[PDB]
Amino acid sequence: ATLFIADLHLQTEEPEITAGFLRFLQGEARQADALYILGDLFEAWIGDDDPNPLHQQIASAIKAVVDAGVPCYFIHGNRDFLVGQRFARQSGMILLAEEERLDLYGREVLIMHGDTLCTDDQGYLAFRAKVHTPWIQRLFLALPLFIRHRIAARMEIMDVNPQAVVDAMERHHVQWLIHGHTHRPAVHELQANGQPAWRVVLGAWHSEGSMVKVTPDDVELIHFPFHHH
Amino acid sequence: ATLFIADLHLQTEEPEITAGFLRFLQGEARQADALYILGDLFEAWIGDDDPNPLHQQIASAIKAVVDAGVPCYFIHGNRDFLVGQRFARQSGMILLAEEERLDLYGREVLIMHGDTLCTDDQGYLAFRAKVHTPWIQRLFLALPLFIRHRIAARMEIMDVNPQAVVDAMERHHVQWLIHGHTHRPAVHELQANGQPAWRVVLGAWHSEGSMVKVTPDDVELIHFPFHHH
Ligand SMILES: Cc1cc(C#N)nc(N2CCN(S(=O)(=O)c3ccc(NC(=O)c4cc(CN5CC(CN)C5)ccc4N(C)S(C)(=O)=O)cc3)CC2)n1
Ligand SMILES: Cc1cc(C#N)nc(N2CCN(S(=O)(=O)c3ccc(NC(=O)c4cc(CN5CC(CN)C5)ccc4N(C)S(C)(=O)=O)cc3)CC2)n1
Ligand SMILES: [Mn+2]
Ligand SMILES: [Mn+2]
Ligand SMILES: [Mn+2]
Ligand SMILES: [Mn+2]
Repeated sequence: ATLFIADLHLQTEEPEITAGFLRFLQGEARQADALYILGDLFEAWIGDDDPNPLHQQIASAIKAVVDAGVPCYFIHGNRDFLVGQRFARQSGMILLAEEERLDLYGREVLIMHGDTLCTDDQGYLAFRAKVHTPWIQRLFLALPLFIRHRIAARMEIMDVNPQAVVDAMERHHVQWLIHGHTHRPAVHELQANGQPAWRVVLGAWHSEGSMVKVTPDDVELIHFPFHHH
Repeated sequence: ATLFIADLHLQTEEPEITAGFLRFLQGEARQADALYILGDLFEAWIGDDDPNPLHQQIASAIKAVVDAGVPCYFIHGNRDFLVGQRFARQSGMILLAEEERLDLYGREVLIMHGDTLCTDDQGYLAFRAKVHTPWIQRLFLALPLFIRHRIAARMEIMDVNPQAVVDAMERHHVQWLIHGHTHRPAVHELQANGQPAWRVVLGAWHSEGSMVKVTPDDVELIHFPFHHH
């Protein structure tokens, strides 16, 4: 049971989601082989030096799971691309690249956030290009926190381009893609590498949580309500 | 692990779905405590005397699960309201009423197909009234098969009315509703009986299968692709 979650959008204004996530980490995650968070863990991020107490509660909760012997990994989303090595160290999470090919019990699965598949939004992709330029990140991060805050203040999700999906799955020569970003949880069948292929999409956390569970024989998208209190 | 499925729409034209369902019965269902099929098992039904070979393949498959010690139950959908005691006997399924209150490990859950919640479609509800009138059923069933076939030949699903949902859950004084019909798989939070309540909606089988799994502590909506061949 390797688990994948994404699009939690954690924030001070939404304690119910935080509580749901902690319940998950304390419970489900402990039994897993591993946990991958495929981005948008946080609703926003202006750097690891944010003293926001939510960041340390979450880091602790995740580190307790790493310490229990369950490795956690993180791929950045569009919201939390500035999560850095200091958060990694406090949470014990390992930071991965924007695309990764896993070998899950012999099954080869491409994981990403999914925003890069959304090639029909020039708007977003121009933005992403800039905020992913390292010197623009280093610049922003060197501003005083209170100014980073002011900047962020001012600041419908386009769905994936079908071709971009195929291309990605072909580049990795894979039959399996898990991603988030779009907040449209679903299982999709398609063709890639001349064969049947599946794109499994995670949901955002608000009413419910969602995960993907990958076992030797099965791949399941699971929704769960926040009922267990 | 009590399981709920619905909206399979089984038919000769869709062998892939049949194969997916058989895989499920041979696999997942065997480990369950029980299986509830909440309607639209079949795309159509003109009476238990249909010699359609698909009907006997399915009856056998389900009966093998009943025989393995896993009780199967059926609530009619809008498509297969004419499933009768002869199919029940051949499949070993027990036929339930349009609404049922289960006690699942101390948790009280209302199950139905869901069509009765769709009170905004007069069209459909007028139709349903008539085709559920026993003498209109007895009439239709007494016509020669070939004429039933001719009749069926000529023959967007409206979503649930939010109030009808509340009313149903209030009538049964329940915090949990599982249903199908709408083909919009999801978990929904609402208020009923002055408290948090959840409506869990199953999906139709085409790309994927879906189930709801109810355990002592958890209620999960699960999508799964047809990958395991
Ligand atoms: C390195 C650096 C520099 C500067 C500066 N200087 N600022 C930062 N921020 C750090 C991150 N924070 S943040 O966490 O608060 C954040 C804020 C907004 C987004 N925006 C998008 O991701 C985004 C954006 C668009 C397109 N932009 C064009 C149009 C603007 N006119 C819209 C469309 C959709 C979106 N997403 C789908 S969406 C709908 O989820 O937001 C992302 C992160 C803000 C400051 N970083
Ligand atoms: C007892 C008896 C008598 C007679 C007669 N004599 N016929 C039968 N049939 C047995 C069942 N078969 S069936 O299995 O082939 C079947 C066919 C159609 C439906 N129709 C609906 O369920 C239905 C219908 C509408 C509304 N009707 C009004 C409008 C018609 N002008 C549309 C809207 C939506 C629908 N559903 C959501 S939908 C979109 O899924 O179909 C159901 C079962 C047909 C014969 N039974
Ligand atoms: Mn998101
Ligand atoms: Mn995103
Ligand atoms: Mn249906
Ligand atoms: Mn139906």
